[PDB]
Amino acid sequence: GRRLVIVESPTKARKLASYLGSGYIVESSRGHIRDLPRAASDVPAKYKSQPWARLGVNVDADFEPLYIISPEKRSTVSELRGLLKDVDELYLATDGDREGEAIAWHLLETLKPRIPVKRMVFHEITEPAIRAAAEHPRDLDIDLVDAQETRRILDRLYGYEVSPVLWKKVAPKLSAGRVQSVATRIIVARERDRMAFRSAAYWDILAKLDASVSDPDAAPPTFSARLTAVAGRRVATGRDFDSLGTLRKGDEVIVLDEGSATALAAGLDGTQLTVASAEEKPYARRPYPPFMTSTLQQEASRKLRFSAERTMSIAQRLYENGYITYMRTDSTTLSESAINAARTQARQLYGDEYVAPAPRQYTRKVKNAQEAHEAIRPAGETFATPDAVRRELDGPNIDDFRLYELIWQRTVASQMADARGMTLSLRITGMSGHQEVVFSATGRTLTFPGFLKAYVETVDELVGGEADDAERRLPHLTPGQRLDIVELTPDGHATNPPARYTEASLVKALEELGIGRPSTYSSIIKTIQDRGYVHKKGSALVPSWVAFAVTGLLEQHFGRLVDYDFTAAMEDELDEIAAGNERRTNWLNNFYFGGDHGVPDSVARSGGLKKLVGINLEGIDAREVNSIKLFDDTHGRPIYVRVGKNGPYLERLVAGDTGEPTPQRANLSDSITPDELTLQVAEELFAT
Repeated sequence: GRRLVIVESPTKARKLASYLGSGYIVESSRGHIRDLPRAASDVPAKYKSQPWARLGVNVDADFEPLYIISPEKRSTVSELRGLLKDVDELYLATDGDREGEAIAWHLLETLKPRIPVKRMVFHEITEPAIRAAAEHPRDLDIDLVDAQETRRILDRLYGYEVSPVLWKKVAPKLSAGRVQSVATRIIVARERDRMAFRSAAYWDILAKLDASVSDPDAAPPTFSARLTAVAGRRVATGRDFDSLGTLRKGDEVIVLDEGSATALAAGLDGTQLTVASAEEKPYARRPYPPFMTSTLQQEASRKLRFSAERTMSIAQRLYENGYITYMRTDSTTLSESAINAARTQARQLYGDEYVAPAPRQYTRKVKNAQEAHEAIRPAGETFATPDAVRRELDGPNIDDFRLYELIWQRTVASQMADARGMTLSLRITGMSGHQEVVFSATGRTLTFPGFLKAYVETVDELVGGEADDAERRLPHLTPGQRLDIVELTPDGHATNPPARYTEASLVKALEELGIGRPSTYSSIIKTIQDRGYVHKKGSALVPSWVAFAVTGLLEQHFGRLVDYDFTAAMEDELDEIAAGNERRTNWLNNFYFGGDHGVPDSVARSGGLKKLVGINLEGIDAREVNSIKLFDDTHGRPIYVRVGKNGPYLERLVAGDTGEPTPQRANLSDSITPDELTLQVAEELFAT
C-alpha cells in the first residue's frame, strides 16, 4: 500500500508529506536530474563514437538530444530507483509549467517505472489542494515537454555557434546568451541615448499667491502657480526640447532666460493677479489588478528594494511553505474562493463602504492555461492573516513576511472600491507692463481613497513622478477674483537625460517587448550582472564597457540575433509549440538550417543560424570591436575606450617626439559610468 511522490525540493517534500500522510513516501530530486553533456567526460562510452556527442544534439537526425545524468545527481537517481522497488504507485508532483513537466518526463525516462504513474498538478500547497491533485491526476503534457526541450536545444545550438565569435572578436571566457544579450542591448541603448543627450535651459516664474483678502475663507489661503503664457505665446517647458536640446517642430513658444524672466517679474511686482478660470473635474481610479510575476517583481523592487532574484527566492519559499499560490504566472485571475476572502478581509479591515459594489474579476488571457491558473495571492480558502504570518516568519525570515504582506495587501485592495476625487485647474492672469501673462496651477483632491487605503503603487526611483494618492490642495476660486502676489521667483531649469533602468523598469520593458517570460525575468536580470555586462549604481543598471563591445559586435554583424521583434517572435513560437500548434522538430529545423517559416527577414527566413553566423569573420577587426567611440577632443582627435585584457582604458592618437601615430593612454574602472566620462573628464585623466 506504499506510494512514492517525487518533488523538486526538500522543503516541498516535507510540506507535501505533512498533507498526504500515511502510505505516501515523499522524496526530493534536487530539480533536474539529466541535462546535455557539459564536458567530454559526461559522454558515455556508447556515444563516444558519435562526433556530435559532446555538443549533445544530433542536428542531422531531427535534433535528437543526448541526455545524461549529471555526476552531482547520480546519487539522487540511485536512491530514487532504490525506493521505486518498494512502492505500488509513483506520483510525480513537480510544478505544473513546462519546466516542471520536463522534470517529470525526465524522471519517467530515467526511472523507467513498471507501476502505475499519476501526475499531480497544483498551484498552491494546502491540504485540500494537495489532496485534490492526488485524486485527480493530469496526463503528462508532451507539448509542454517539447517546448522546454526546444528551448534547451536552441540555447545549446546558440552557444555553440555564437560563443566562438565572442572568443575571437571580444574576449575569451565570454559566454553567449541570446535573450541576455537583448536585455543587455536595452541597457546599452539607454546609455548611448544618455551620452548623446544635450541639455537645454529654460526659465519661467514661480509665484506664491494669497486669496485671503478677496475670500477670507479660502482653503488654503495661499498657493503656488507657474507662468504659462506671455502675450499669447506659450512658455517653453522641458517637453518642448528634443534630445539635442533644440525646440521640437510643433506649435510656437517662447524660451525665456534669466534676464527675460526677471524682467517679467519686476514688471509684475506691484500688481494683483486675477482668477480667469477655475475648473473642477471629478476622476475615478480603478484598483490595481492582483499580482502576476512581472508586477510583483516590479513592486517588490520599487517598494521593498528587493532585486528580482531576491523576490523570486523569497516567493519560492512562501510558495513551498504553503503561504502563497504559484509565483510564476502571467494570470491576474482570482478564484471565487479568493475573491470572497479578499472582499471579506477588506470589509473587516476598512468598512462596508470600502468594498467594491459587485465582486471584481481580473480575467486577462494567459499564454498557456496548463502552466498558469491564478494570480499570485495568499494560499488557502481563508488567507493566513498578516499577524499570524509575521509571528511564524519572524527574525531570519523577515523578508518573507514583508513579501507576504505586500501580496496580501495587493489582493485585498484589488477587491476594494474606486478612488474618487476632483482635479483642479487654474488660469491666473496679470500684467507685466506691456504684456499680458498667464499663470497656471493644477490640483488634485482625494475625496474618497478607496483601495488606496490598502495599497498604493510606488513610483520608480529614477523616473520620478506622483503617487496615486498624492493631493494638491487648492482654494475654491471664482472668475474675476483678485489675488495677491506674495512672492515672485524667476525659476531656471534644464532638460534631463532619459532615466536609466532600475530592475523594476527593466522587467517592465522586457514584458512590454514580449521578450521576458514569468519564468525568465529574474534569471535574465541576474545573469547580465553576474557575467559582468551590467552593474548597479544605486538602484540604476549601468552597462560595463565590455557590454558595449559585445552589443556593438552583435548589432554590426549579426543584427537579427539581437533585434527586439525577432526575439519576441521566437518567444511566441516556443509558446506555440507548448500549445501544440507548432512542432519541435520543424521549428528547430527552420531555425538552425533555414526554412520558409517565420516572421519575414528572421534568422529562419535568412538561411538559418548556421549559415548566418558562419560568414567570413576575418573581415571583422577585433581591434575595432573593442573600441568604443566617445568623442573628439578640442583638436579634432578621436578619443575611444579600449576594452583590453587588463580591462578598460582610454586611448587617443597624438603627436609624439617624432610625430604621429602615437597612442596616449589612461586607465579606467567602474567608478566612471559611460555618460559621466565626458571630454572634460577624459582630458583630466590623460594628464594626471
